[PDB]
Amino acid sequence: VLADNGLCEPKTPAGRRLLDLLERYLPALEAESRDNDREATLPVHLFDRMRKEGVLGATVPEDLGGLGVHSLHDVALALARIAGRDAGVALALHMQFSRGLTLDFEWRHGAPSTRPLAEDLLRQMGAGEAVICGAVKDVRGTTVLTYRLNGRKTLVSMAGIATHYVVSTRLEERLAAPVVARTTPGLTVLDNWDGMGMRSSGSVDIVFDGCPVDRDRVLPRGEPDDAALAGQTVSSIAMLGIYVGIAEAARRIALTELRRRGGAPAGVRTTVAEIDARLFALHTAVASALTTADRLADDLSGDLAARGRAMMTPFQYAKLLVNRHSVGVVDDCLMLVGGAGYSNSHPLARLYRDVRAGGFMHPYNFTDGVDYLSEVALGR
Amino acid sequence: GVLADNGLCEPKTPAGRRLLDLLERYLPALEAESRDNDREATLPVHLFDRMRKEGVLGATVPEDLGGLGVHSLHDVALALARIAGRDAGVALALHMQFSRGLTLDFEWRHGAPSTRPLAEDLLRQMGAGEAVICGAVKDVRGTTVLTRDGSYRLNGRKTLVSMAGIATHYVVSTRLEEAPVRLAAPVVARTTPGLTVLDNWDGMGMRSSGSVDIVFDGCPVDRDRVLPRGEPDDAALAGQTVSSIAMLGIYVGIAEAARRIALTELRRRGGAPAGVRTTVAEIDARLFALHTAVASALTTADRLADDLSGDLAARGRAMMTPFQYAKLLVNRHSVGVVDDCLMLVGGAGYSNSHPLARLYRDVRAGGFMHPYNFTDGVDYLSEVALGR
Amino acid sequence: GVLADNGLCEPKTPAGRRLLDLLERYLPALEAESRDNDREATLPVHLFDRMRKEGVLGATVPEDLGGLGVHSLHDVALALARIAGRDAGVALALHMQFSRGLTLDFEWRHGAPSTRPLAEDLLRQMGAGEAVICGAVKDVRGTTVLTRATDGSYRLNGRKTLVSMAGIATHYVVSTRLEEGAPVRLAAPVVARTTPGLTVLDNWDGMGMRSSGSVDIVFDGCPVDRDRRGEPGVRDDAALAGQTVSSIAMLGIYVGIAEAARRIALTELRRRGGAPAGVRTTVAEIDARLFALHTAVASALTTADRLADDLSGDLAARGRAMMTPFQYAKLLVNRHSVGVVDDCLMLVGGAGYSNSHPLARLYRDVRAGGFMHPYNFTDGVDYLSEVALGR
Amino acid sequence: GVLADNGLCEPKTPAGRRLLDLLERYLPALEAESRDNDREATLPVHLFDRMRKEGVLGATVPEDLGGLGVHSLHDVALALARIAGRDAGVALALHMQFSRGLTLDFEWRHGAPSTRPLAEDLLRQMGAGEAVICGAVKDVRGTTVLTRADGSYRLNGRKTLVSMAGIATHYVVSTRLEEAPVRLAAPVVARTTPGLTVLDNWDGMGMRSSGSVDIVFDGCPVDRDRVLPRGEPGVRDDAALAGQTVSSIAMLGIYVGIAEAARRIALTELRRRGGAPAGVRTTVAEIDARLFALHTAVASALTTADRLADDLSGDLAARGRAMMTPFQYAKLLVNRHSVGVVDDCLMLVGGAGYSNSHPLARLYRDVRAGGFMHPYNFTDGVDYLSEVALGR
Ligand SMILES: Cc1cn([C@H]2C[C@H](O)[C@@H](COP(=O)(O)OP(=O)(O)O)O2)c(=O)[nH]c1=O
Ligand SMILES: Cc1cn([C@H]2C[C@H](O)[C@@H](COP(=O)(O)OP(=O)(O)O)O2)c(=O)[nH]c1=O
Ligand SMILES: Cc1cn([C@H]2C[C@H](O)[C@@H](COP(=O)(O)OP(=O)(O)O)O2)c(=O)[nH]c1=O
Ligand SMILES: Cc1cn([C@H]2C[C@H](O)[C@@H](COP(=O)(O)OP(=O)(O)O)O2)c(=O)[nH]c1=O
Repeated sequence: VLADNGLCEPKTPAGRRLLDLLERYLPALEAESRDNDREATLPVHLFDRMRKEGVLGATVPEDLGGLGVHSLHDVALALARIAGRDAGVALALHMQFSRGLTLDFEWRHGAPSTRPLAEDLLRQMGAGEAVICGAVKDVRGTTVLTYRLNGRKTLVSMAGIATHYVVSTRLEERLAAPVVARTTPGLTVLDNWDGMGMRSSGSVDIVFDGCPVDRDRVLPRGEPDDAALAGQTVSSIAMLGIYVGIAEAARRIALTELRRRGGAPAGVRTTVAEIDARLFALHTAVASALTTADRLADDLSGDLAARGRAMMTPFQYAKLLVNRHSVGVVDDCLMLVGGAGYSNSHPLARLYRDVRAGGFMHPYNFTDGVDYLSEVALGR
Repeated sequence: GVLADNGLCEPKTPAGRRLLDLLERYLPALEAESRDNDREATLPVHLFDRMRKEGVLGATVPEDLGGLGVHSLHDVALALARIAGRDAGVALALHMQFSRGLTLDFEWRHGAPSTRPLAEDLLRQMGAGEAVICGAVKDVRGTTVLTRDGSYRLNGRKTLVSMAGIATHYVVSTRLEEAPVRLAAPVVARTTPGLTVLDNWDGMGMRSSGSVDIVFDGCPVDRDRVLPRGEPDDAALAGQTVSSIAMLGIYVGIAEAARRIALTELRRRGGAPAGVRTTVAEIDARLFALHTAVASALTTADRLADDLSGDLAARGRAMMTPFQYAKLLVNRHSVGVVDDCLMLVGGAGYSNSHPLARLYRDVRAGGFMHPYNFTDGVDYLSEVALGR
Repeated sequence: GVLADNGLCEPKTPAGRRLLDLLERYLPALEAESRDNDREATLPVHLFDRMRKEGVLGATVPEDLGGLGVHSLHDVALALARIAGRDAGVALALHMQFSRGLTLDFEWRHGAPSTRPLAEDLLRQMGAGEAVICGAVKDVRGTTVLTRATDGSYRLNGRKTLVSMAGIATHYVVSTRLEEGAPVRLAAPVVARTTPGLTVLDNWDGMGMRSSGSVDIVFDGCPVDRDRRGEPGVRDDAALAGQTVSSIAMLGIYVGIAEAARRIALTELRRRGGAPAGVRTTVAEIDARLFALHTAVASALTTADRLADDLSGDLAARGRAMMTPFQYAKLLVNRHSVGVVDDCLMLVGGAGYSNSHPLARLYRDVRAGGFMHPYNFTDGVDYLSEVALGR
Repeated sequence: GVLADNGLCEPKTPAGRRLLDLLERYLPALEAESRDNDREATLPVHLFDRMRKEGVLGATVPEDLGGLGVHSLHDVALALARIAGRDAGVALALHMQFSRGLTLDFEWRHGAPSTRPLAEDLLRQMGAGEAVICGAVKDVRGTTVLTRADGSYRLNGRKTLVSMAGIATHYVVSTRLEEAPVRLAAPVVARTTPGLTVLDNWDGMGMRSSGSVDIVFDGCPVDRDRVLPRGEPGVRDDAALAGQTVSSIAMLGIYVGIAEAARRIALTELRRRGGAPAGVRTTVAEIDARLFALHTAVASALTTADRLADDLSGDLAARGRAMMTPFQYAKLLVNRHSVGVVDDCLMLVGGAGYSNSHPLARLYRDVRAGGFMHPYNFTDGVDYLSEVALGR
């Protein structure tokens, strides 16, 4: 299902390298796809190959040793290709990819003081040396920096083989994101990921129990604000490519199956057109919103608040559309293929479980999406 | 939960109610073993033994032949909903007993004269707890043939046979070969030589339903043990309804369960964001539609179930048509209710072990079941509307 | 049409069957006039006279007080469905008569001591074919208020809107606030056509239901004698009951409309021969939704009939018990009756887009259900969510 | 409106911008005349006269030939969106001119050698404001034939839903040609040809201002110098999908605009109305989401059409499909969601909008016309799209 202002071909030469680089892992990812789901395990042997070949440095700037992909359009594109084979992997890789871009931004436009830190991190990631995961969602109480760090985060995809965590916290005497090494004392990685889908993503819990952190590794974060919407967009929007990829994958499998099969009954034609029509909408909506985030990513010239809303609002329309239609496309695909797809090991079963992850992801889920977008529309 | 007048809320027959009362003592256990039974994808045998022994598996055996005399598809569907609200897999398995009682009963009272004694025998054994009978219907890897110097040979494979593990007999649909080709349903004992039951069940959901494969490799069958079945007719549609319609109960019960789980969760949080009110209304509206459309189709099937009196082809269409409309609605709205419940609860529901996960997964099974899936349903229903 | 076992298919009561048999002779005429009544947006008086004189408008008056004795919301809805298949705007007007029958009959048997004779009189006149009674419910241009003049007489001031069938009425039950002295209370005064200060406007221009004559009435200092209830902003759930009784049978109208759209499109499709892949899927989805509508509305009507004359339990719960099914049904009907009609029009194609085409009329008529109170979508969501959540 | 980056918000070409500015001056009158034109079902002749005399009916005529050189379907859709926000039937009528500019341009540059001088003539006449050309396409009461004698030409039949036919000076008539084997053709017939009758029978539920009347051709004399060639009947030719796109795709802007109008009216009303009940926030979010979809989806399909409009370099059957396919996904999405959005707006405003003279009533009636327009309605759309997908 081809689209023009679509998520179909890369916009930048850099991004184009990444897709070419990524081409060699597809047959592999596909090949292990089942076991990783069955066991809910991140494919480490594979992540090393890719780290060592400089995939994990994709969004790291040219100068600091990365491939210099600086386009969310292109990141999303790459995640879609992966997601079509293993979406939990895509979900894991996103953490790095986005981390590449969030860091680049701080390096150039952030607090005067924290540019060197960003630079180290970015340069490290470029060397194929750091694997970084933001750890955001607090569980059983909130997570506390006092420097000694105490707390527990949840669903940190890829923490299994991460070398450092960027950790959202409340600093106590306001807000901050200490960068904490894997090898730090009093840090634990839990083996508790039991997702219905996204299982190869290893979204495990992390415990901080009186962990050391030097001020040389603290990035500050405002106070416990519309301009922040921009960062929130930058860090999540390419995840939308994942679900588009899942949808395309379902479609391929079903079209293949239907083609070797018949024959085209009346139910089959209608549903196929329904599927391709949504797929088309998914591509154009997602690409539009990505175009917006990319255009504004590096433009701090205007009013920074309206700049924030300008990035989030489309992101949120797209997410609303994706969370509704990517699930529906997958469902209709499973329907067209039939019972064989119900078997848990079958690729559609995996895609059906995988695709349902998107709707809880923040910002925003359905409830909070409604709040935001109606407020945009109503003023009240 | 959501209330309807001609809904699936209350039993219509006193026999129906006795069953609901009997099933009540098992709900707590089904609920407790729900999770492990899901993880391991294992039928809960002990519980089946308890139910068998205590008389439940003979629920739809007429009171004269030693069963509980539930002759209502409506009340069976209702029973199935309740069970399905704690474990949809076991409901799917118990359906096999319940529908069998009813189809056998039809054969006992309305089938070919030679077939009746055999239907009587099977019914008595079910009522006595000595017969757990499954229908082996779906061919895999070739089709299944019975061949006839008088004596019978059975050769084939069947897939997705719920409860096949603890069954004592199977009723296997086949081609019969020598006349030209006729269809037939022999009753084949679990211990019949050449028969292998296969532990290959790994469904996304319905995992406790034990829907495994059976292989028949030169199995011997008696001439006095064959149930006769036409040839490869709209009058047959009636039978196709009796043996499946009650399953619509399973999904309504699933959606009822999801709705219970979510409301409890929202009542706990005492928010009421503007998305939450809209969804909850829309969920409840759909439940109301499911409840009424499914009961209506059930009521029609019960009314014609014992009425052989006009045109039999017409009678067939008249039972299958409402059945198919309700299935279509259930298959769309069941999943939709469950999805919206899951959305309302949020992330905790995506944990595979969580009850919503298990319902999200279980509820998707209905759309594949025949008669009919979406595509054949459309054909059937458009045919009934266009005459073409 | 489409065949549901507990659908809106056959009547549940003998008086119900009398009504259906009576309505037959008008079906040809309603159909014939349909296109003109629509184009002109004019209630067909000649026809209402026929029907008045032959006993129709007394359908829901009890047998004793000279009526047909129809007591079943099921059977009224059925009847409205039949009418609505030919002219929905007419069905809509008639509902005004039918519901009033039921509401008065309730008041007759169960209102306070003082009210029962007024009910009796009002029913008897309906029975004789002499009273034609309308509810004037919705305010426009401010609210409608009833006050005591300092001379002990009563004053009624305000404006009502969308009053179906008002133009040929002899009586209006007018919803007002009673303002005195005391706190504000609610009153439903009964006011004669000729009460001076009352004007029936000619201002009905709906995109559909054009034949329903839903005009405005001005109440310009209108006299009401000390003779002819509740309190505003006050949760009174037991009252939800009469609100159900007075509106639910309207759902039959939109079912009738969808059945018609279906019949029309199927006729065309058979006429057309070949059945393409989009047609089949659409036909199936149409019939399925039809199936849903028939069973959901029948279900809610059944609940209302079961409880209409049952006042034995907790009356607030009785109220909720009647409204909740009504409102599921209403939500489903307002989505799917519109849907089905659209699809019927899609199947038939360009010819149905011409304004005079019967499908254009049904496309327009069916859009009216969604606005009707109780409840439009937004209050529907508020009500049913409050029911589900407990707050 | 609701904002998308590659949405239908901004023009892409300088001619598109000049077209858009030129249109802002008619927007007030359109709006003022909106209710009358609808009630009476009358095409605003006068307003068309100003627009013709004033350069606008030749917007898509190239500059070299006297017009404004608007080459972009994206920009044409944009213009139609703007107009449709005030009066969709007027937008619908104008599209006859706009699309004719583009299609004639192609024939001028790429039709058969014998076609091009005829094309050039018609474009110059449009640019000069002397010609107003309608496509009379859809048959009613039999099919429409042009028979070739001595070599003279007679045209017999009926056309319908010829929007803007009443102020036309020429028609380009879809016909079967008989003699030589059975060809397809498009004779160019002048207003004042004998035997030609423009009826006044337009009674649409919506698009009431569009003047979509029937025409009757009764033994009409068409000269040999003036017959555009069109290929052959029944013969599947996917290259033809290119043209079929070019002459219809910009219509999609109308329903975007209509939906965007309903949204303006509803929000205004809700914002005036104060509080937000829990149903309102949700409907508002879904309205907005759907409009976001429609903008990006329609804009994508227009872009595709623009990229292929002049590039005839590969397989032309492939080119056609590459054009018709996104078109049809978009039409599918628009025919669904513009209708839904307008429904939901009308739900949000309440009973007032149910009054036939209310603007939302006009939009509700108007927006439903999209679903019937060919290519394709839903069923033909399903056939085409499933065929592209299954290869069968
Ligand atoms: C504002 C902005 C932030 N970001 C990133 C930088 C950080 O990694 C992250 C957090 O937002 P940031 O603006 O740095 O937080 P604060 O406002 O509290 O200082 O978002 C972008 O990538 N692009 C942007 O335009
Ligand atoms: C016709 C009919 C069949 N059946 C059952 C009996 C069989 O188990 C099954 C298939 O039988 P079928 O060959 O359709 O008809 P018959 O039972 O008369 O040979 O359906 C009913 O329960 N009710 C009915 O009305
Ligand atoms: C309570 C109730 C009222 N009604 C009718 C009678 C009246 O016309 C109307 C109002 O009833 P009532 O309970 O008297 O309330 P109020 O006079 O304050 O509006 O509803 C029923 O038909 N059935 C019922 O059970
Ligand atoms: C092939 C093609 C045709 N057209 C136009 C020119 C003519 O007005 C019209 C007829 O050309 P043709 O391709 O013969 O048929 P169709 O009407 O099916 O497209 O289509 C284009 O504008 N662009 C194109 O790429």
